[PDB]
Amino acid sequence: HSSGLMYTVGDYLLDRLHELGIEEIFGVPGDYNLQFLDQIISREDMKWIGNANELNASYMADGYARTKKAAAFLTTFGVGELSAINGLAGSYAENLPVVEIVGSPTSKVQNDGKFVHHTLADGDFKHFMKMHEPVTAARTLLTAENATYEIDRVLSQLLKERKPVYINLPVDVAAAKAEKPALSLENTTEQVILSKIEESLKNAQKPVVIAGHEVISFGLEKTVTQFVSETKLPITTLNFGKSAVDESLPSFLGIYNGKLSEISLKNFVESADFILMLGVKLTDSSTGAFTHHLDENKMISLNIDEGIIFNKVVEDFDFRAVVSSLSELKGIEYEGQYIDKQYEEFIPSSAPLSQDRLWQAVESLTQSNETIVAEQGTSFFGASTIFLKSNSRFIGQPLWGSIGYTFPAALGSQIADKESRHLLFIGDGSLQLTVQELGLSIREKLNPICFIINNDGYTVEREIHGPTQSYNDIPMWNYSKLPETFGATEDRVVSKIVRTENEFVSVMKEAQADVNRMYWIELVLEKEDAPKLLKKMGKLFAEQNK
Amino acid sequence: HSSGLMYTVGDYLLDRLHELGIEEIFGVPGDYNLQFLDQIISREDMKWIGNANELNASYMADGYARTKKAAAFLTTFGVGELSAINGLAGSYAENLPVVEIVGSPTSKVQNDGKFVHHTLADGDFKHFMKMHEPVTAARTLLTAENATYEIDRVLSQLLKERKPVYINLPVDVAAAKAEKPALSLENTTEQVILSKIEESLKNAQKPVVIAGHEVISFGLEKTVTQFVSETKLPITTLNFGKSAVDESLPSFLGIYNGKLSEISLKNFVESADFILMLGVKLTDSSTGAFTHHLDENKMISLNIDEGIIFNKVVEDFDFRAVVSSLSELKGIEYEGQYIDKQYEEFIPSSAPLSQDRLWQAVESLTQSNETIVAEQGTSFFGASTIFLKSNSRFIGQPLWGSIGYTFPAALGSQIADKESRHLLFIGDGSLQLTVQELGLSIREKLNPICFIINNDGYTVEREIHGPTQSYNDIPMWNYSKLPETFGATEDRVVSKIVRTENEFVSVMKEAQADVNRMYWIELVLEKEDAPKLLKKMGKLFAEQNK
Ligand SMILES: Cc1ncc(C[n+]2csc(CCOP(=O)(O)OP(=O)(O)O)c2C)c(N)n1
Ligand SMILES: Cc1ncc(C[n+]2csc(CCOP(=O)(O)OP(=O)(O)O)c2C)c(N)n1
Ligand SMILES: [Mg+2]
Ligand SMILES: [Mg+2]
Repeated sequence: HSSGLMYTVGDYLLDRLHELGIEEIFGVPGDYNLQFLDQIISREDMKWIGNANELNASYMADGYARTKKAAAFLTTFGVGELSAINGLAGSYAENLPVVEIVGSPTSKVQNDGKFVHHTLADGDFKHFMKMHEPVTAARTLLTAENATYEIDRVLSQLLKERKPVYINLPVDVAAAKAEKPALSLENTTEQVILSKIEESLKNAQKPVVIAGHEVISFGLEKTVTQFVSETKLPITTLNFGKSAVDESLPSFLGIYNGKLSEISLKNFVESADFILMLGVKLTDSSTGAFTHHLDENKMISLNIDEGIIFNKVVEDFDFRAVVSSLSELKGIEYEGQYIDKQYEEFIPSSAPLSQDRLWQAVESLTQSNETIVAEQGTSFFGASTIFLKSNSRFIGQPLWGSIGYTFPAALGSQIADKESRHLLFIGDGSLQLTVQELGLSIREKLNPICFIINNDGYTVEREIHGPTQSYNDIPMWNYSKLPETFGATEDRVVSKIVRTENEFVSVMKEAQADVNRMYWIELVLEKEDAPKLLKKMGKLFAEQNK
Repeated sequence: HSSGLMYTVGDYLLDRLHELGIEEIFGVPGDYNLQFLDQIISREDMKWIGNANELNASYMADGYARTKKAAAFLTTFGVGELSAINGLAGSYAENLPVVEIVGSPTSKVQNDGKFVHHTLADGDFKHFMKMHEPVTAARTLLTAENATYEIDRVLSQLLKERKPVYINLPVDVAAAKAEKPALSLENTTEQVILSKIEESLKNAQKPVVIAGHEVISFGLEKTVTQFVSETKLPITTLNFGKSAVDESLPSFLGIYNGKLSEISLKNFVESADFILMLGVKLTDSSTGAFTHHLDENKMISLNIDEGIIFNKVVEDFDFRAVVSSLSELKGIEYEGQYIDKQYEEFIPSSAPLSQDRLWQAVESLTQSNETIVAEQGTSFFGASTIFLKSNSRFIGQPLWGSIGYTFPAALGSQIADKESRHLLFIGDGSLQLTVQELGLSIREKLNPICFIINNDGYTVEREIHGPTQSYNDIPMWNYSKLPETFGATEDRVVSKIVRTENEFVSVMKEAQADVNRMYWIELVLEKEDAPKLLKKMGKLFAEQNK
């Protein structure tokens, strides 16, 4: 005790999760996990945060992982885990270190092949773990005898790859005896790679660094930011991995998005005589539909799974090790110019809100130490090109792209870092998939600033195909009235409807000033209105499907 | 004259769905399915009914299948299909004929291994179909060259087993040329079975029939009802398959649920000298936690996959064929007694609503031509033992048991049969998983009667374990205000809060009398209050988890 005044498998697991920095566990109870839940409740250093549904729990855990750099959620066998599998798939796709723990029937029930609830009534308790094979780095069915080694095996894999892992925990196994862990869970080619990077950087007249999502996966953002700061090297990111570095840096160019990039940025990146890519993956939504021009012959790329050193593929290295050794490199100093930064100002008028002006306003009015979360749709494509201020972060999901993700994810990330004010931009159509976590936000007294873009349906879809087709319409809810209906009082959530630029600036400033309440702001915009980037990208998506 | 002088694969699929009796398709759009969606919208013989999310779509299609006897829903590759997989799993477990169509990228994009949205950025477009293997009777990734062959193969499997099937439809393949279908979608073992059943019923002094969920799967309820009506044979069902026969039959005994059965029913079933089981599976929730006593030595059981004739296993037979020939059997009339019908007139008072009184009232007030839908929790436990009136049906999901299922499922079933008044009983905890389909119910102008049991959290869980544990609490929404907030007007949805027995009788009668609006009724019950059946199963589950 600070004042100076049987251990089980459940305790072992929770101890290991604590070691990973996890302070909150998400999910949904079921009879197959209640005993383990008791253990979570009893922890002084860990809080149960129950969700309305499992899909939302999985999304929330993903957002938490993006910020905390590890996460866990708990589901029940079959119905819980299968509800959550799309969330876990997104965590696999975008490489987030999420542990799913699945409570399962007792070892005896499983061995007896009983036709119990949440099964296919065939006596087989292994189907659902098999179904997770493509979306997990490691998976285990625990037994009393295997539990400590298996837990350590799968969580060690979480540490190695920062991809999701899966632990099936039978009821009787969680209560089984265990011994406390004795030890914590925590170079030639790597030195050759570093030497070639050093040589290349010092000989380059116009180097450029491109940072991506795998930097975020490993919590290497501050490391890369420090490296770029010290060396003055020009740096860009894709929108997949936005905020992999601090965007306030004088050498940060903007977001490279293939032919849809700002022209000076495009020209700079594509004329660089050496390119260092750190944790980047080139996807349709992050390359202007594969219209990038990045010359492999002038490139060293480093990824979790492999590196390419001027076309020579290598696999025998640790990504984290190499990236963290970059500031061992001395004497690198870029002495050239970057690109002209446009002056950021927003003066509101009484005009109705438009998409392009909205994102100009958000860019101006966003502060340091904030996290911007932006949903697939007009929100992602608008918010993705805003220059973030110092110590600010971004969460977007351009590879997996599962609409609805951002609402629970924003809440999870907000819980992970309560000192970073979260601003959520989510469309009406996307909010409808995951709205029920409003209850959690109220109960947990979270204070994010949430902007709901009511444009009367699926505007991004209208831009790709069928602008006046009925399937792009959705039932219109009274979005501003949701918090009240879900149990919020005025001292917890402030709700607003905003139609004009003046109203937007007033409410945004009001929200930013008032750090002790959540803001729920319904923005009204025209269905035909799309930000410039999406007007272009919509047609490229359409072309990709021809 | 005085002088003497483009049908496509998408069309083919939709024509086949029409053949199955499907008039509505559920789901959620995405760029990979929008062009196929145009084809649905253009159909005169079926309607697109867009959902808020895909999990709910899959639930809705399941409910539709239970009543319509076939169903389909449409998702987008990766994100849509994985969101829906828990619903499809439930359709597999409880054997409902649901077709999931997944719109996927063009074959060129798939063949090139492009890192496109809704993938793991590994160029592999086959992971998600593989993940469906354990929960689908058949599956296909269509090509232009195999499309009609594969559609017919998988839909023929749906007709054979009445289990869910899966069709991945690439954008370019749906638009590919096709020819209209040339053929329509379509022994001694069976004679021996029928002869042995006939013989056994002739020799029995006290036969009992047990009908189960596979009767519902094949749309054989009327067939079984007719057979039982003609022969006067005693019949029971489990709660798994409730309404597999019409419960208004003179020879219908009630629900057999192991040692939790009503005593005279239990005694009758367990002393029967011959047992004929039709489409039954014995599961924990449907056997009083495996406390049934059904002697295989006195039993012929018929299932879709298997028959057991006095311990002798048979496979080579058509379940539907055999059941449909039962009325051809001769000399099998039952001339004995059944069990006594207890009667008490329900007399309401001003007393606050309690669980056992609630279900007493519902039994007294339920009418012919209704479908009762009951969610896992106190609703299922209470509602499952109500005697249904003539031409009335029941939907519950005791094997898969995915809470939230029943709200979209009730709406889907209600769309499937507009002439059966659906009464939904769903708990507060469960409604929170799937509440967003309230928008669809308003748009489609459905008129179900919905009862939301507000008992301030997960009462069934409190009965299993941890009655005062915080994980059994949920954020309390203002449930009665949901329709207004989701855009309903008073000409569409009537919302009420009900606290007393008098209020309940008044509102239920009011609801039943007003066929032209939807009713949204918040029932207030105490968290500690459980129906008498649950006061028993609560413990049995707890024991099962020891
Ligand atoms: C789970 C899931 N279902 C469907 C899609 C396809 N999809 C992408 S964007 C989009 C529309 C989003 O609309 P909204 O949130 O209203 O954004 P807007 O463009 O109108 O601002 C849809 C349906 C998806 N990406 N994920
Ligand atoms: C998808 C899913 N998650 C979790 C469970 C476990 N579970 C079974 S019943 C139940 C509680 C349902 O509570 P409620 O709907 O409020 O019913 P009641 O209070 O009337 O018992 C839970 C969480 C489940 N069956 N399915
Ligand atoms: Mg919208
Ligand atoms: Mg409840």
